[PDB]
Amino acid sequence: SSQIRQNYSTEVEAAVNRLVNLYLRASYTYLSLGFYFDRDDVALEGVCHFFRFLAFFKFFGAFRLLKMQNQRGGRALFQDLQKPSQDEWGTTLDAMKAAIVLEKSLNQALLDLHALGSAQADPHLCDFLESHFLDEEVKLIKKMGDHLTNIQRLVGSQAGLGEYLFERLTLKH
Amino acid sequence: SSQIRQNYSTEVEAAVNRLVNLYLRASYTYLSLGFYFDRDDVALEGVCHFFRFLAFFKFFGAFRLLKMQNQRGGRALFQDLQKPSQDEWGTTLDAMKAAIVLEKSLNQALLDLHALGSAQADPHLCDFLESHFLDEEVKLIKKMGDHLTNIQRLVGSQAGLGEYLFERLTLKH
Amino acid sequence: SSQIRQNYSTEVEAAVNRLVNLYLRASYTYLSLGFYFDRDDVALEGVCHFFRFLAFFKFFGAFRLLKMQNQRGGRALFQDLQKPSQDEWGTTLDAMKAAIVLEKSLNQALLDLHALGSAQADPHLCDFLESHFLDEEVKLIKKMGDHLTNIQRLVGSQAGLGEYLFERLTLKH
Amino acid sequence: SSQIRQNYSTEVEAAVNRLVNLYLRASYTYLSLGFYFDRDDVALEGVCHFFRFLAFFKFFGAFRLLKMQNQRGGRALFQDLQKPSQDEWGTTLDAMKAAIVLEKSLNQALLDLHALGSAQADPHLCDFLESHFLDEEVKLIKKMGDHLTNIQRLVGSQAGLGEYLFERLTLKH
Amino acid sequence: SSQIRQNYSTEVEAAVNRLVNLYLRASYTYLSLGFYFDRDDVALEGVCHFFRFLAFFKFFGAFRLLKMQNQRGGRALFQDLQKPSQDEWGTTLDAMKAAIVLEKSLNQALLDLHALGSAQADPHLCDFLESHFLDEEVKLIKKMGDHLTNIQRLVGSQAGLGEYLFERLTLKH
Amino acid sequence: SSQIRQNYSTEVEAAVNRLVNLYLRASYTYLSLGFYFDRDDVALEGVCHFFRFLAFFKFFGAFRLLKMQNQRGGRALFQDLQKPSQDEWGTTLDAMKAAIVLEKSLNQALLDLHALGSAQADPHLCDFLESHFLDEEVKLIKKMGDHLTNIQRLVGSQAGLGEYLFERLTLKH
Ligand SMILES: CCN(CC)c1ccc2nc3c4ccccc4c(=O)cc-3oc2c1
Ligand SMILES: CCN(CC)c1ccc2nc3c4ccccc4c(=O)cc-3oc2c1
Ligand SMILES: CCN(CC)c1ccc2nc3c4ccccc4c(=O)cc-3oc2c1
Ligand SMILES: [Cl-]
Ligand SMILES: [Cl-]
Ligand SMILES: [Cl-]
Ligand SMILES: [Cl-]
Ligand SMILES: [Cl-]
Ligand SMILES: [Cl-]
Repeated sequence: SSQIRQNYSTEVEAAVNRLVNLYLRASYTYLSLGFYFDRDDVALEGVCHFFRFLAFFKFFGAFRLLKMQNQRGGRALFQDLQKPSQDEWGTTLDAMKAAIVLEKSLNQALLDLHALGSAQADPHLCDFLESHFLDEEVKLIKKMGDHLTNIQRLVGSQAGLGEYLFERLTLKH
Repeated sequence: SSQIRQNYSTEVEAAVNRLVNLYLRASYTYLSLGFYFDRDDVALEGVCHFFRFLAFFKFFGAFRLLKMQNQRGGRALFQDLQKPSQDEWGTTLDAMKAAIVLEKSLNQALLDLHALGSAQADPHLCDFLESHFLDEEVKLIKKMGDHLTNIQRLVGSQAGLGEYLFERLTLKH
Repeated sequence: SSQIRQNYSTEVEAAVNRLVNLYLRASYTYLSLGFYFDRDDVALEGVCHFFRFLAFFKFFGAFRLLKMQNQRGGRALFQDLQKPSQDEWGTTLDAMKAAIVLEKSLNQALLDLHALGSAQADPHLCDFLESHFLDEEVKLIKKMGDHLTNIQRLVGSQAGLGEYLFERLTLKH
Repeated sequence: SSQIRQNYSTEVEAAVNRLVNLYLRASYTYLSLGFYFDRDDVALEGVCHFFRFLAFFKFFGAFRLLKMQNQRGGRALFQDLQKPSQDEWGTTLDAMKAAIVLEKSLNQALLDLHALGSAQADPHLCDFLESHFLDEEVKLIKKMGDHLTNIQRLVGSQAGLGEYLFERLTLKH
Repeated sequence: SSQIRQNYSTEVEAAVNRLVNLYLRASYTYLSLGFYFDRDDVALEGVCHFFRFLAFFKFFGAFRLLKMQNQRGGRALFQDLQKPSQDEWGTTLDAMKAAIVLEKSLNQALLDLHALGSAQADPHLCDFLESHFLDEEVKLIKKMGDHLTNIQRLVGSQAGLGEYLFERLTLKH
Repeated sequence: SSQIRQNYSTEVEAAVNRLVNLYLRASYTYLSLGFYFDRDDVALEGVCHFFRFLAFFKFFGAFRLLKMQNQRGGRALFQDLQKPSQDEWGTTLDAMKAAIVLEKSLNQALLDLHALGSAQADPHLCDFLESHFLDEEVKLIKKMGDHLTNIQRLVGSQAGLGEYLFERLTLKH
């Protein structure tokens, strides 16, 4: 089979491939989010930049997973990448809500894979997730929650004003 | 006639002179826009600076056209320059709407001249427009559209507040 | 419809979206190629790096296309991204042959889009492709052809030796 | 009326607008002079540069006038800008003669406006002209007179030689 | 046939080879011009340097054409290079007239090749000429026209004096 | 005749012109060699660079000869330049064999011209060849012989491998 593979279950190997798919889909979703906010009829540069950065971060999560798959002697297998769930993403609030839903799903997939690794007595896998993914994910979700709260505080009765101010004064542009 | 002129039609020569007129008129329109926003009873420095910069950019478009006319062996001919269409330019929104109308007209004149050059098998003319004008124009129109959207989002029911905030937080001052 | 869109046909808009799909698929194909050559049982670092670089270049081609779609006032629409055509890519020769087939297909799609733009009298589109895509593509295809020739010269009767030497002495590692 | 305007007559306000028109026309005349000397069949780079510089200086005179109009609480009003008096400008001598005629007319307009300001007991206006215009104008006219004398000395019986030498050895290129 | 060639007609391939011949002949003509002006009985260093520089520029035009021929998968084919049309080149005026005739012929060959590329729907070829040749050629022809005018102005009745002065005060030495 | 010419025979003058022709032909031969090795179906960059460098060196030999012809008061006369002897140059071995044949012919022409100068008691000519040509030529021929030997050692029974290795490990790329 493999000359390096050791303590690396078929179940973990397949789950890692699934997780790569999920990260690449997330990157794709963020690519779509970023270009939507770049539209001339949306035009929220800070929001564009926030999601563009996340497209790159999620790609690099996939890349790290694939590197690890090879380091362990598993075989990368790629599947079709589903398009994002929407073509238009509504307001900054709508978009940030969709982003936290996405991130919570990615987090649950990380937790599930960690639990599989623990069941399989695969400490390298468990350490890998802990060291490179689980805290990054908690930090990201906390940032999105912070943003959601600030966006919600700004809606009030002048929604356009609040959306502009959030983009200008919170997000980097 | 001319010792350098080669593959440069009378039709293109005249159209280039017309286009110089249009760019100089545009520069004049932007000069008027800039000084209107500098009025003590208007007083939107960022808006002033935005249109002042465009007066200079449109002059330099004219200048480049005239340089090219001479490089090709055509003869610059100047006409009367019509004053701008308004003496007072209303709100930032009104002004940005008038600017995008102006830019779309300049863009259509560029496209028309490109089509004439293509019909006349004048690739130097076509390349010149492509390289120095067509993308600059698309970029400018996209920026104005972005601005229009942000200004429109800010009107809401507190128009003065939105006009101040746009000037302060989007435009450079 | 759109406040900026001008001289930008629905046919071009759709074709640009199709081309984005093709570039993202190409990026995905190169991602798979790169990780295959990173396998412990393949282990050709220079080949890995060559295809990894191309995954990034093709993503950035897609990104530029999407930026232009927005600059013109079109609407990015994303579709499902087909997985790559193979899970395992054979020898360096096999892989470089598959890469040139891919690149020739991307080149033909560029040429087709250029021809559509010309038919539609869309010089901005034509210039955009000429300036950012057509020469990059010719340069890439020429490099791949050079590589193919060198790989073919090295097969002889000691194929493993030739594959090692090409990776070590031509490709960057 | 105006919240800042003080000691600023309607007569001065209108005269300042007229003077802006005259400076912009002068800039236009110099633009035409500059491009005439850039013709391949004229080809006197130093002369081109001399008049090009004056086109920019006269624009900036207009700009300063418009800035002052706003500082005083007057209202900029723009009129049609007459094309220059000639399409072709003859020899360097002809051109320098036309330039000094133009400058003397601008100087007389400055003097007239100064006299109006003095009659109206408008010392800010009087100081403004004295500080930014009257000496600049005297210096420019003296330079042109110097040039005229040197050009006239060079005509003799070898006019082409003299025109070349003046361009090469006096004017900056 | 070729593993890289795509959208590159036999007609364009042959025309590119012809154009290489024309550029190399032009380089040869300029080599002869340069050494004629270096003769002890001609001795016009600035003129020598002007034509020497053009010999190098025309060689590099040929070189770029040959590089492109290979990038496209065509085959460079070289023919005999005709000697220049004269052994002695007369006055600076005669020489500059012969140079502009040469350049106009090269320009017409560029335009002809561009038209062939357009007819063949070869945008890479069209872009290549536009980007590297057509404007360089217009700029060169305009410079030569400028020079011709200055040389003609200097003939007058003291031709030797004018030829010396042009060499000393216009051309770089 | 000439105001500087002294001790410079018609026989030497003509022979120098012949030698210029031979150097320019050699430059042309090397230009063809260089672009052949740049072909996508040849693709030996080090070989390309070796012959390209020689095209430039042989041009500069011609240039020095023409400079000397003028320094002595002779008259440069150019003839038609024959195309190179082949359109395709075979293997690196074939090409290096053709290069040493060419160089030996150029060397014999140098020796013949030296012998003519000696017979004519023209020490300046003799010194010129000795100082700028004869040792450069011996050094070049020795380098080519070294290369030939190394290429021959590498043929063995795996000719493609040897051709690759020579290009990669001996020639500069
Ligand atoms: C599989 C197809 N997909 C998902 C849409 C890819 C493929 C490659 C990508 N490569 C990058 C990338 C590469 C280098 C530097 C920065 C970035 C980046 O910010 C985002 C990326 O996103 C990608 C998505
Ligand atoms: C009103 C139409 N007209 C008169 C023909 C203008 C408008 C704008 C101009 N802007 C410049 C300018 C702007 C920035 C930097 C340098 C220059 C310059 O050297 C000359 C100018 O000349 C102008 C004439
Ligand atoms: C007479 C037509 N032929 C022979 C094919 C020429 C003419 C001019 C050339 N000029 C150069 C040259 C010029 C400047 C810097 C580098 C180079 C060079 O590497 C090779 C050259 O090769 C030439 C051949
Ligand atoms: Cl499938
Ligand atoms: Cl009129
Ligand atoms: Cl779907
Ligand atoms: Cl009117
Ligand atoms: Cl022949
Ligand atoms: Cl002949």
